[PDB]
Amino acid sequence: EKTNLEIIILEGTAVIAMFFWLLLVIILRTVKRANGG
Amino acid sequence: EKTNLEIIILEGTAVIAMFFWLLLVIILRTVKRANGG
Amino acid sequence: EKTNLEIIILEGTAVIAMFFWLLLVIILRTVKRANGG
Repeated sequence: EKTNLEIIILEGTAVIAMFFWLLLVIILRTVKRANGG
Repeated sequence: EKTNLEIIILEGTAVIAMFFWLLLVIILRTVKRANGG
Repeated sequence: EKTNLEIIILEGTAVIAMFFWLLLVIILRTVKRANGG
């Protein structure tokens, strides 16, 4: 019943921290893939 | 050793709740992008 | 304060186990989509 609390902070921080990563990942990839002509 | 249990419900609910979201997200986008001609 | 520890193993194993899956998923799709000419 208590663990649930962690499930909320984990479920959110999970999909959250992920998006944050996949975000800077797409940006870094979008940039590196823009140094060409 | 016990926390693991939560890791199973979290690991699953994590990738699960995620797909569920990205799912209704692609559907809502696929629909809104289908109201045109 | 302690739960955090699990948040580290969960947050990582979360985005980790995920990539691992989406990985073998893209590979299987990349392969099946390579048996053609």
